[PDB]
Amino acid sequence: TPEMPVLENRAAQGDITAPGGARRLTGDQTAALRDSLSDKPAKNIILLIGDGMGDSEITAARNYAEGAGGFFKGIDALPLTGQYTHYALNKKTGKPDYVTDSAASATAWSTGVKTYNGALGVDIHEKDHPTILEMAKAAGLATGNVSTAELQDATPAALVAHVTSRKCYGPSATSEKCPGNALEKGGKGSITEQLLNARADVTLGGGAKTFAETATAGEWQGKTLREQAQARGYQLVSDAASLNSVTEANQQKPLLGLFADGNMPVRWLGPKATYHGNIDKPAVTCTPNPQRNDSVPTLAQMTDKAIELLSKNEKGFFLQVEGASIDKQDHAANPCGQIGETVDLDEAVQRALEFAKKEGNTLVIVTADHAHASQIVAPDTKAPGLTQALNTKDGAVMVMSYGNSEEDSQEHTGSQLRIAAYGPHAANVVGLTDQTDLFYTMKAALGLK
Amino acid sequence: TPEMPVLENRAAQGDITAPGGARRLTGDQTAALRDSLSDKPAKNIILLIGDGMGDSEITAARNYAEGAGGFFKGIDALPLTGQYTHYALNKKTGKPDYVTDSAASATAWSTGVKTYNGALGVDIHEKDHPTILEMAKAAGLATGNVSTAELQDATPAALVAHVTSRKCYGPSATSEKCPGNALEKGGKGSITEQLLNARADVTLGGGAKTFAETATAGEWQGKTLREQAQARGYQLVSDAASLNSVTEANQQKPLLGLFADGNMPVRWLGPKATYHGNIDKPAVTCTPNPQRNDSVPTLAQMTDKAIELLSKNEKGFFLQVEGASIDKQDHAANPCGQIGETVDLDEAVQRALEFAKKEGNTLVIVTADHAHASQIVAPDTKAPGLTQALNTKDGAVMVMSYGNSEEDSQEHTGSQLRIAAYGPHAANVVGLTDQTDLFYTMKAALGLK
Ligand SMILES: [Mg+2]
Ligand SMILES: [Mg+2]
Ligand SMILES: [Zn+2]
Ligand SMILES: [Zn+2]
Ligand SMILES: [Zn+2]
Ligand SMILES: [Zn+2]
Repeated sequence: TPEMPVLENRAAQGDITAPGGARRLTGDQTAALRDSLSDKPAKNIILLIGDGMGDSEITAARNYAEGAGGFFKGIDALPLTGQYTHYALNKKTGKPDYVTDSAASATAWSTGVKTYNGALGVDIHEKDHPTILEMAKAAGLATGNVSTAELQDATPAALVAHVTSRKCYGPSATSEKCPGNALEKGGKGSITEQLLNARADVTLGGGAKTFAETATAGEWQGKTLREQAQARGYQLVSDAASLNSVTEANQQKPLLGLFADGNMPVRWLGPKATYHGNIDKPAVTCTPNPQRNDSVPTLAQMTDKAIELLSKNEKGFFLQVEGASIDKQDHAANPCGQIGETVDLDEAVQRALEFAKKEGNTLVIVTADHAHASQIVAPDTKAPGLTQALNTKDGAVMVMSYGNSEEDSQEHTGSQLRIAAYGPHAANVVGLTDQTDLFYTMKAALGLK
Repeated sequence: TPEMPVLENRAAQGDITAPGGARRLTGDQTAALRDSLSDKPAKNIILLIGDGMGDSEITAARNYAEGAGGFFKGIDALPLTGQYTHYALNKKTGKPDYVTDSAASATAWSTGVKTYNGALGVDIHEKDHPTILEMAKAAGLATGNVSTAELQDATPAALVAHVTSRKCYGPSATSEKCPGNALEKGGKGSITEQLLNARADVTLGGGAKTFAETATAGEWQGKTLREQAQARGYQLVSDAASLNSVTEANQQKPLLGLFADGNMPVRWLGPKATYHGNIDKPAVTCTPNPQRNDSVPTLAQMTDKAIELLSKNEKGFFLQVEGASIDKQDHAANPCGQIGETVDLDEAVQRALEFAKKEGNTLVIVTADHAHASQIVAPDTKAPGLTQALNTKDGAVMVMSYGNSEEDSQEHTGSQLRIAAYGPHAANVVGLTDQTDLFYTMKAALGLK
């Protein structure tokens, strides 16, 4: 019994050139929205973050993959929607820094405190604040942490580690960039060491590389972090078959999936955007990346297995899933990698909704940490930045532009962006809210102290 | 009691550097949302359009005027929000054209049919479709059309005109660019001539210039459009005191206010953005326009005046208010003008909401016709385009970048964007919708046949 409805189909209902044909609605939505409102407790929370997936990115991706009048069966199917602010702070002044990085933002929703760009799980005075994940676990809930990036990257790291700089991946960088956190200096350790201490039930992503580092102190000095993980009782999996093999994941036997040395392979290949690329160069059709792999689980497969594993815990679970590479390909000004990552996220959202619809007590939230550079501009545009023309599903040309930096990497932007949710407590994302409100929304939905 | 609540306080709750200090919400919003939902018929509708007012635009303006943690008492106060799509169509192919102009988008909300860039009140086969304004009149409702641009501009023109080119301001341009619409060649006439026929109860904006033009055919041949107007019973006003004097406006004595020759003056002045301005030039503090005049009514006063007059109508009213210059100052790469026109619209929204709170049967809508170029970037950004650093209310620097055009005009972008609403039938803007759905929601809310 699907008590709470998801939006089944908001594509254009007919011929886009005729009166009414471009409509996404088929009648009045009052009753359906009323039906979507419940203040019942949530047993579970599934948080889905598209890194750098602002409104522009969602739009670009839908145009390409589904057509202008198409509809993301995952992404767009959430019925309660609003916009949220993600500004960070200046460490020195305490004033807003209008354009956050991935670390400050993730700290925001995972602790409820704003912070400076580059920080993870600490405020501007460098104090540690518990994360929603540490809280959930303290409360007896099963916990999951899933990303396509290296596990040390800002997004997934924010839930498990509190370091003064997001660069502090392992022992080596930590000694140098985060002296105060360094193990050998009496600190809590590097991001990777804290991730191992945090012990979520399920952790799946890339970044095996840093696991080859050896600890500088403590019980496992001299051994590699990979070796400490095994010594600590973690089940290590490194390919989709092994992941599929897992039947249990808990505090006694927690799961650690390391599927790449660095970030996981992107879904789609395309050339990088160029100066006047839309005028000089022919239109691009994105193509599947041969290195993607059958041996490499996709995001939706990771999401599906975590939910399976976590759903066995009777008090409920907290799960965050990251579509990491949307931001990474947006910095690289690679349309194809970018949109291909958003499609990949949409598949993961679909798995989360199928579960929640059935369960009836699951709040699913889909948003981004911040906005990014990409823009959709007219086909004959002559822009100072990098552009590329792409052939969409509609059989038309869309041009994408990246013109926010002369430097090599395209930059984040400060615009407020879409947050959407489904399930109990979802009402709290409607309207204008702040990214820190999301921590409180989650805490409250879960009934956490 | 205003059963229908408006968001009263969505500003950050306390000290932004402390846990929970940046929250916008005071508690759970489920109940409040339940209470904002009604399927009752709307008696009145007030549609407020910020031209080019995408999420980026709202964010920049809020940051500057209200601070990062601030809140627009009008714009941000609408409780039901979503994101809508505004793509246009390619005239030849009927395939989507991902980035719309102001005419195609206005046509979409005003008629319910997608069209080509440059079309007003016609579809891709150059055929006329009735507009919401036309239909409301036909039904006996009072009608209003207000804007700070030239009244012949795309936005206001779309409610009252059907021309193949938005450039067809008057007889002269019409005979040249829209022959088929030319009064002489048997057409409905130029935009201004059709505006005179549509006979809205209240029409307020700029564009006096074109009214000096003389009619080439019809009953008022050889007379200027101004004479034709007074000749057809319009009550002409050209200033605030004249405007204030009006005690009635109706089909018998319709009101026509021409407050300026071209566009009404912008609120705020500032320098244009320049290459490396955030680096090479000092941060800018916007200056009030000394020449904006006490003799020229502000958008909010026109708004307040239109409601008083239209509201005398017992059957109900439809009203359209445009903050036209956000878009034009976005094109001009002028942060101060762009932001100033957003603050200006916010004051108009407040007026609409105040009336709506009290009346109880008013559906109020706030959106934009498409997205724009401006982006909020990091202070030390080195961008290939035009930039400016600004000093905000927080006492920090915000940087704005315009980098999607090498030409002297910064372009529109195709991102989906916020649409927000308050009152009866407002659920219809929640989630993902298309700009065409807005026509259908308004028509059904009012019960127009
Ligand atoms: Mg990330
Ligand atoms: Mg306009
Ligand atoms: Zn990020
Ligand atoms: Zn990034
Ligand atoms: Zn426009
Ligand atoms: Zn424009």
